[PDB]
Amino acid sequence: EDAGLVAEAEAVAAGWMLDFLCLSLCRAFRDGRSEDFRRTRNSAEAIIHGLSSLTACQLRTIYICQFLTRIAAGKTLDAQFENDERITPLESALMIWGSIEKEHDKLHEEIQNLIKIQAIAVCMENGNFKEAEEVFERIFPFKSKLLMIISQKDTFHSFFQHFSYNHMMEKIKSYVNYVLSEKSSTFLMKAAAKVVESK
Amino acid sequence: EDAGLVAEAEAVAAGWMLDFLCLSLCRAFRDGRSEDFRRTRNSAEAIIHGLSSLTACQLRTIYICQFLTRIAAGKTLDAQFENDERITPLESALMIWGSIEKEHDKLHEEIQNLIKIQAIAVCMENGNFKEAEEVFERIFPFKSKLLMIISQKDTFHSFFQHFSYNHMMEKIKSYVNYVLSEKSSTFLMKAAAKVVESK
Ligand SMILES: O=S1(=O)CCCN1Cc1cccc(F)c1
Ligand SMILES: O=S1(=O)CCCN1Cc1cccc(F)c1
Repeated sequence: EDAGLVAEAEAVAAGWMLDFLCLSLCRAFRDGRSEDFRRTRNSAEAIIHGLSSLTACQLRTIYICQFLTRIAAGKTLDAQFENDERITPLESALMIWGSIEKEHDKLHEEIQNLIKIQAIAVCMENGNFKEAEEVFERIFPFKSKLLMIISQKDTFHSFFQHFSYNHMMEKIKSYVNYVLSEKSSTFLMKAAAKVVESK
Repeated sequence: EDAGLVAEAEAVAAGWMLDFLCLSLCRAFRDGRSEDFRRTRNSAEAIIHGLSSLTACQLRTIYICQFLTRIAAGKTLDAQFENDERITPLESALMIWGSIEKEHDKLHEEIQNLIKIQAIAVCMENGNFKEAEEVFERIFPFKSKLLMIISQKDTFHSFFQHFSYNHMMEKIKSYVNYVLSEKSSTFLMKAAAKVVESK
């Protein structure tokens, strides 16, 4: 048995599992299946540990997984993340979004700006207004207006209703649909669908 | 898009990933690649969470993974396991070994008896003789002899040298070779090897 060739076959299969789990993560995020998203996320994270060298395409795939993971935890309150990252899940999603090797088109700016406002608004929704001000300081006349809204706990201001959570999710979901179409034809899902269609 | 058929394709692919990760877990255990075993174990555990209904063959596969996992942690000292299971990894491997749907042949008895003695000997090797006596009580003139050996801290007694750790590992490795031959032809590894052979 050639250990080198076995390790190569295992790397090929890890690459296939990564695409399959990204495809599944995208669908669960689109569908709102939280528990399924959490399980697929755990599987993708474990499979990714089995890879030590990634191609440009594989790096793009893992960063999309990390990005959707932070967006899904935007409203969740976990100190462990605040202990290590020292920022909020949505601020962490913003850092990933701005460094993915992808086109900075109109949809990229829309998603970026919605995450920027929602990183502040989710803290206000949770009643943590000191945190909302800290998030504002780390990200940013516009600044004066936005700071007055936070100071006045004006959570339901028309600005927040235009730059809403639902609007952020809809725009991110539209981007996820493009990822889903690109990967819908990857090896593992395509072979899995052919078995189900044969039955 | 039919959600039911997509979920079925995902179940088919989870089944393939399970066989692939079992195959990889078996090879890492056989080869002594500890870090690779730990990563494959984490991947198999995550993939298994994505399955809610398992066939008789799939249950056999997950129990082989659990069995090898306990054997690998036989000498490791972790209270969390002792907190939940309240037993030692090797006693836990013994419970799994005796309930896998498999033939109770000569090799099954050999492995069982080697695990039984090694669950005691690994505690003596770690200097925990009170624990070795507690393990002995939970598992078991033979008992009087074995208890005298533990009481006298006679770790290197000829009985322990015949029922050694190395002998336990060699017998378990021979069983793992049979598992490896049965699964060496599963879909994911077979398709992965064909890609590497083509290059
Ligand atoms: O980025 S992380 O903080 C590293 C620990 C898991 N986090 C999210 C994640 C989800 C899915 C795949 C992945 F590589 C990473
Ligand atoms: O049996 S456990 O205590 C459940 C938590 C993980 N443990 C070992 C394991 C390894 C690999 C696959 C599996 F299903 C289980």
